[PDB]
Amino acid sequence: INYEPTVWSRADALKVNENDPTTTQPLVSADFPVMSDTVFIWDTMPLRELDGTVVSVNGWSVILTLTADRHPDDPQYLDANGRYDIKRDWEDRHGRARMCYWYSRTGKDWIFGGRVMAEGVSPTTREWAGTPILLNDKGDIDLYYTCVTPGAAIAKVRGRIVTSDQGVELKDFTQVKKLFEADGTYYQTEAQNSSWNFRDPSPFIDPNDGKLYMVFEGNVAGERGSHTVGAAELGPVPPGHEDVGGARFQVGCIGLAVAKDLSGEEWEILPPLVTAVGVNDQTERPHYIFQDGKYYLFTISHKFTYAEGLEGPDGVYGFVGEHLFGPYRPMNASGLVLGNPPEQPFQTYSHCVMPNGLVTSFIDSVPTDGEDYRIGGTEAPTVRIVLKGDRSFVQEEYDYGYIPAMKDVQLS
Amino acid sequence: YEPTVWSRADALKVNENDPTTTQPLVSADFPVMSDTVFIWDTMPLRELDGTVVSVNGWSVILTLTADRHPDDPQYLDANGRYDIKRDWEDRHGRARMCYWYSRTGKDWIFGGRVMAEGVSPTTREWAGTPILLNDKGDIDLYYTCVTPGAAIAKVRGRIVTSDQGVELKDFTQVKKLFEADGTYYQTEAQNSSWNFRDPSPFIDPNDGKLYMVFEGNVAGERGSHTVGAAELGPVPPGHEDVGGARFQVGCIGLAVAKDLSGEEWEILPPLVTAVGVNDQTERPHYIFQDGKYYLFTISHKFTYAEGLEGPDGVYGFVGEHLFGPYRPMNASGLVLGNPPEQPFQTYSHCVMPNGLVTSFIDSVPTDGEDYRIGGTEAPTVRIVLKGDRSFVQEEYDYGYIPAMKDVQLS
Repeated sequence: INYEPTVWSRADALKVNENDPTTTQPLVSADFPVMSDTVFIWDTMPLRELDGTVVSVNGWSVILTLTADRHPDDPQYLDANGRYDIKRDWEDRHGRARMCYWYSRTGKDWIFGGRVMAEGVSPTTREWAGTPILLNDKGDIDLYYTCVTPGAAIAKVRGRIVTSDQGVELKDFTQVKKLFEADGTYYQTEAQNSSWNFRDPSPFIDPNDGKLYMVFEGNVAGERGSHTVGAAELGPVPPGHEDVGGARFQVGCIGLAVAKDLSGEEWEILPPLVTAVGVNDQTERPHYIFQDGKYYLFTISHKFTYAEGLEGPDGVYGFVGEHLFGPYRPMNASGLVLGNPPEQPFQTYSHCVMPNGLVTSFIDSVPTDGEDYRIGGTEAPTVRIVLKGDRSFVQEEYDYGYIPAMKDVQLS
Repeated sequence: YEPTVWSRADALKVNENDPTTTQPLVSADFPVMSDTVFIWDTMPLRELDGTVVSVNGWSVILTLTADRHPDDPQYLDANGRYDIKRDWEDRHGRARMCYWYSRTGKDWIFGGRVMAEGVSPTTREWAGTPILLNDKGDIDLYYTCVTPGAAIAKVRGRIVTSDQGVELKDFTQVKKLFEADGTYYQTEAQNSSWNFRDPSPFIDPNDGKLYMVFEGNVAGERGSHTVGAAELGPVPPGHEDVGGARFQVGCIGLAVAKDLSGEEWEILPPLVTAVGVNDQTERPHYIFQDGKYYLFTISHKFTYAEGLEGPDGVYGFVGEHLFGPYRPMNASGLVLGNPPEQPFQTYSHCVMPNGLVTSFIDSVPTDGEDYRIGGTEAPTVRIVLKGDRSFVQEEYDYGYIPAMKDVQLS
């Protein structure tokens, strides 16, 4: 299987408008509530089927979160005056990340369910994001996730959900199987770049050929600093935008893999679907909506992972087309689907666009009086978007962490 | 077929600050082509497939033209001050078609009036398209006769050339082809500011029939139109109020000819409508490229409805079928906008199939809070089209309109 990737060019990124009211996330309130005073949560992963549908089980909604403890009373984060450095505690989350689950009858007011896997089950101490798939009405679940440090592998672990009128348990996630890692020909490896990105599996059944595929975040293969920013990467920039500076250091891509069969036990990597060399280093958490005969491929990125000479917000970006292997076109012409507002540029991250149009994200940093800011580590308000052809439009907002079921599955 | 709606929600995506869709700045010291006439809307000689053509090596353009009056007491105050801005605003009622020619596609030589005074049924001769019909030099000039009423019309004539230049001759009998009907397009009785003008004929690349697009307004008594869900589109919270938007009712119209002679026309329903968005979708014209129909139209900042903001310049809609549906170029519709620091520098853009875009100079700011009037050609600029998007490229000299193909007369 061979196909050329869709290039997200610099010329495309010069169309990004951070001030478009149709593509701006609503402002998060400075007095947002926090789901936990003992843990931070961030990347949130709704339970779903391989076709994309977000599901409850026996009337319980279930989400997985990356989770790290809070350390307010810990001397290493306390200065001479006993002030707590929450910002540093929050920045330290990534090395402590573990998968936990939460549940609710209502799609909000989440009840903590605890760790998915016992400590030591994961091959790496870090357990980074992926997708929990409900496989059947017996309650079997495949959790696809990323094992990081040493190395980075996309992995899966099988377990089960059981419920009662009192709540949910996830059990028996006891054997992790690594599936694949970066190869060095299509996707950049650790030996080529110790800051390589390789993570966030999103598995699905393709609506057209019915095979099991996954997309994931990668980087375009090649030694750090070797990539070329040539015509394709620059695109048809206007006069005075020819200089790229050190843009060749930014090399994000959305990757694709295909399973040998529908069990998803053996995978083969395919070439990059969408590349952003010279544009942005991080095309994170890629995921699809299948709607109106089109593939809508969304990906999250940061203002500060852009190449020199470009400006855009943290938030959701997207590419659309009629065929799984492309070519794709940038949503809203620039690629930007939902950007943080410029007055609160880091208020939310790790958005997940669900097929009902609702978009969930977590709160990162919200400005407060005195040119300060508060840390979130909790769910943001959900907001709905509508897709129309190659364009999107932001609509109304919902409560914090609202993630309703699209379908309820009753267990056998 | 149902029209494509350009909605308010689409228009809220218009970005006046995008470097890929901004016209280059016009220099304060631009040259003027004539110190005796203003020119504005410029119409290159072309074939019915869109190709811009020279004839025996001569490029030819038509312009709307009006005299300048710098020594006329009606524009002069007691102190000798010349009200050029008023003279320029008064051009519309003095408009006549003239032609110009050049071996080089610039440094245009004045050819004079196309039609003798009195040939046109109306004194005003407003814009359209000159079509070179064959290698004998026959030409159909499609144009608009305005006041009283507004009719799309045509007049047949011919071009002859020599080593010394070009003549356009024998344009002596105008035939009116059609006017607004009142069910598809708005009429004078429904709105005395009705828009109905600017014919752009072409042979469709798919069915081989002769059609034309033109500027209209959606039919209905002034003030009666509804700005409902389709016109509003999926606006975000806080953008529900439309104020007086139902008074802005621009559309791009379509008509079809009985046969390839283009002597008898039937109107068809509007292709693209902008009720509640903008009153003026002017000079519609196509490029046929990459299996698509790119339909461009020019509009003004000051013809937008309340609650919307966009620049003077070129807008566009793209699709795969003549009858639609079409999608707005660059998501918002904007293709090339004037820069916000010189918002009225150019107008009446004509995108040619080689990507070059010609426009005229209107007003350019100068030293102080002052400005200069144009009435002369602006620098040509090239755009490139990529799917449903466009990107501005390099600029060329003032009024550069090179031929795509030369036709030797037999």
